[PDB]
Amino acid sequence: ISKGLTYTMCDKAKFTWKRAPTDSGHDTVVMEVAFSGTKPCRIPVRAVAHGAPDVDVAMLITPNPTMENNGGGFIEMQLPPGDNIIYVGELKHQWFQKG
Repeated sequence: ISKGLTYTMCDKAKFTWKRAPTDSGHDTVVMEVAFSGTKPCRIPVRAVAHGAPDVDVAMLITPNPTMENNGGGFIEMQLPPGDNIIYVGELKHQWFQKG
C-alpha cells in the first residue's frame, strides 16, 4: 500500500517483469514488477532514450514507485515518442513509445 517516498533503493538484479512496459490506452507507459530482494524498497526505475543510456526520460504519472509485502511493483510514466530502453534496476525492456 504505502508509497515510500523515503524507502531505500532495491537491488538492480533481483527483479522480474510482472507486466512488461505497455501503453495505458492514454499515451502513458504502464509497467509492473516482482522482486526477490528486501521488503520494502524503492524501485530503481528509468527510461533511457535511443543513444543515451545514462539519461532517464521518464516523467512519472504514478508516485515514486516501491516494492512491498502488501502490494507494490506498479509504475506509470510518460516518455518521448521513439525507442526508449525502460529499466527496473538492470532488468530492461525495449519500449517503442507512442504519443
